[PDB]
Amino acid sequence: ARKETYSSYIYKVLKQTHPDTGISQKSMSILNSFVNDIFERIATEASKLAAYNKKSTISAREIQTAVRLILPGELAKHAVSEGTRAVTKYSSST
DNA sequence: TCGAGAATCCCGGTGCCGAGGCCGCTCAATTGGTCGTAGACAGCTCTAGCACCGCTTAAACGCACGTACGCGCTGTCCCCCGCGTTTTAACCGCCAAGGGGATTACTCCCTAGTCTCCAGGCAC
Repeated sequence: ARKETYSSYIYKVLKQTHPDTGISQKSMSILNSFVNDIFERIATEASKLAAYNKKSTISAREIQTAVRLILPGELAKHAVSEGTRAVTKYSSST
């Protein structure tokens, strides 16, 4: 039995950015609630936008428009930068 | 003063464009035998709240200086406001080009299902 969390990945990216910093468990649960909340926000907005575009699939175009909707524009263009980086580094399926 | 004739108040007739009804219809609503799958109950434990109080213990209740300022009055002072006047572009009608919205669908391409092998992940 387990509960799905992202404390290991948060600690990994935090030590990757700055290894000389720590984080307690209460703030870890707060950030886990935060990432589940924004995942719920983006997923429901993408489902709304897919149902509005007469298309019952989820591509990356709806996610791009959804992160252009709810995120601010500097974070929106940084998010499309990170997303294009993720697709271009994932497409090399060798 | 009578009477005929013109003006007006009130009653009756008529456009008129939006609400209401209708024929044709055509891709969905109904029912169905089946079929993998949610799910409701139950032993059984285990685990989190509740009460009593052992033992302390800061903190609220409430009353007393005192002065800062909320409410009201008085004077100030000026800035939108009613109004007049001049300007001006909005609305409407109309002429005109054309450009994306809508609808059809096919190969292709990406996914549901399938089994198979392996590396993540909170617990010891």
